[PDB]
Amino acid sequence: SGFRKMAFPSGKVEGCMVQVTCGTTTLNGLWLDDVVYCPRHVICTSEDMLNPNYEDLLIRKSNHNFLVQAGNVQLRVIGHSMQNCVLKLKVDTANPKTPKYKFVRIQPGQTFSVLACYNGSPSGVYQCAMRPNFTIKGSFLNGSCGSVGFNIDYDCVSFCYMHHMELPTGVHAGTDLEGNFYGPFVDRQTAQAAGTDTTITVNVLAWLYAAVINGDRWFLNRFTTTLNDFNLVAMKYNYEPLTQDHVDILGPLSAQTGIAVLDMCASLKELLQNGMNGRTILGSALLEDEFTPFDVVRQCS
Amino acid sequence: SGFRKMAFPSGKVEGCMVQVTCGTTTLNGLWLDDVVYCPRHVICTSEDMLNPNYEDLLIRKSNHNFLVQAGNVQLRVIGHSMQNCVLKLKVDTANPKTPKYKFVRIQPGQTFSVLACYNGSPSGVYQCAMRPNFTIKGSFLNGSCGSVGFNIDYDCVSFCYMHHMELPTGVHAGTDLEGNFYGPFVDRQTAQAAGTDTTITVNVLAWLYAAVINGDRWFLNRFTTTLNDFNLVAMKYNYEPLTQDHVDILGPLSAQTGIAVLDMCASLKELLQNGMNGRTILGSALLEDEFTPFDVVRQCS
Ligand SMILES: O=C(N[C@@H]1CN(C(=O)c2cccn3cncc23)CC[C@H]1c1ccccc1)c1ccc[nH]1
Ligand SMILES: O=C(N[C@@H]1CN(C(=O)c2cccn3cncc23)CC[C@H]1c1ccccc1)c1ccc[nH]1
Repeated sequence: SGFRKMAFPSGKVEGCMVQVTCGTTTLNGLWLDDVVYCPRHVICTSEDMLNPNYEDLLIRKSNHNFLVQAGNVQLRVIGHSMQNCVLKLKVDTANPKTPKYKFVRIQPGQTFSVLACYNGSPSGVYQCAMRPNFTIKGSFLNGSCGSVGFNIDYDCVSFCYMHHMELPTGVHAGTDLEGNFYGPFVDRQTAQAAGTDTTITVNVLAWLYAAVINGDRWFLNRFTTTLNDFNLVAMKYNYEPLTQDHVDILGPLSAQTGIAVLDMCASLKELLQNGMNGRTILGSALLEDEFTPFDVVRQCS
Repeated sequence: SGFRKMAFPSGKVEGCMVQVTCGTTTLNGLWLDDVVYCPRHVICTSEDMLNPNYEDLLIRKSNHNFLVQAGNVQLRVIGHSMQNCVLKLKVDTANPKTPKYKFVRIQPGQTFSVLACYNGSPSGVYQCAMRPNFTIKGSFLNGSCGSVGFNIDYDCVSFCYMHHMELPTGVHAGTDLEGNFYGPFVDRQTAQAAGTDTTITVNVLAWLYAAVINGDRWFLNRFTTTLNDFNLVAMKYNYEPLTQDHVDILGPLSAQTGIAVLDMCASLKELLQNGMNGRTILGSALLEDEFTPFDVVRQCS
């Protein structure tokens, strides 16, 4: 028993982290096989940053402008290329610690582990979610660009996030590992801001199932709701719409606990309308939305 | 910016986890050099468990009763010994992945990362604290005994916890790596329960400093308190006494933010007496006590 915010074991990703240096600018890169992947803004000066043309900036670089350090070993760059917002540096040595891996672009609502890194060196691991507004609420300082987010599927690391920037509200924006931003953001200094976020309803429902599995049952009731009447309440409280696909995904947890999805929806409706009244669920005094249905199943059973 | 519950990168500990089997009983062990460390209750049957004499139970075992598996490789046990509540199995192979390491027995209030394991295989990583009552609020299922808790100091892993049991309330009890329980607990099935816990005051104050560093400042006030008058309030709300040593430890954070420790104590006093009034701090609607002063410094700067 017990329920914690739990990251994946980070070892397999630790063995891929490198430092990439271009000039005075230094950040982290991901070394898989003979390629190192990093944010393309490593090639920029402060003057460039207002509106860079990256195609011009990279045209003016040679392989010898890129210093890659793996540990204490300097890796020699033998080719360079840009794919979207990521730079790919080909190196002369394949990483002997390369795990089995995939690159995946995730949907909003999906969770992942972040290995926060500075100068090629892992500092900490944490879980977060891709928010509906395509930011993440991470924990990142100066120097952390190029840190990655991942899930593990047995022995396969599925990389899903590379960190690029911090927005004015203190949340974070970045790309998939093929260099496409999540959201409307661009890799320049401009006026960009996060849009209005929503709560991830299917995840709240999953975590209420986690709570039941762990013995918190106070919020349950004898009532049910229709999906439409639930969705009407959800809209009012700035929650995402619940779909039949979500209802179907919550199937396993419904079966384990004995509580129908739309019966759990009536609990959530009551919690939204009334509050908790000073009580807690799983240690929380607010409704938590960064555990997926899969995360609950993973951890609880 | 941002502030998350953050574990240490777990790689160095992942390379030490093994499965230990004794009969039908299987659990996790920690392989460092040529020794594997695990909970001594691996030698018990269900019948024994009411009140085992472990000295008799181990006297009846040979080396060949212990199967250690590292990955797919079976490691051959060449000696066995008991130290307190841990079994030490000497194996014929030194672990080539052994990190630099220490064993440390921590004080209540200190935090650590847990690598939760099943059958020798890491499943997830999370942070927790040693509570004042000498339990931890972990996340552990059947099969997780022998999972360890640790801190990292540069490249040195300081192991501080080995998991042994779950108490009736769903919290967890275990030992240091020399096999001494934290708390009054014993490794048998008996009527034992967690005592009344308290909130770790110095850690709450650290996290309020984290909040200020990250821009949440709403809870601050123009007031101050004496240490004695603060301690009087702390007692009433079931908080641990704040010492001058704690005040001194909070020095760095006081200096960075400009807020005196006893001025921050007046904020906490006001929060205890009045509540948050529907506001949040760092995403939380309750006061968080599982970040130490060191953890804040680590993460924020
Ligand atoms: O995020 C911005 N700038 C970053 C700042 N930075 C950091 O490593 C960093 C600093 C401070 C907190 N952090 C948290 N994560 C990373 C950082 C170096 C890269 C730079 C950048 C360059 C080209 C394109 C995109 C971002 C920025 C500017 C205006 C709004 N945002
Ligand atoms: O924790 C108890 N028994 C454990 C149960 N167990 C597990 O791996 C485990 C099961 C279920 C949830 N978990 C969470 N962490 C581990 C587990 C095998 C070892 C056993 C044990 C044997 C000798 C001495 C101490 C504990 C127990 C009994 C009465 C109160 N507590």
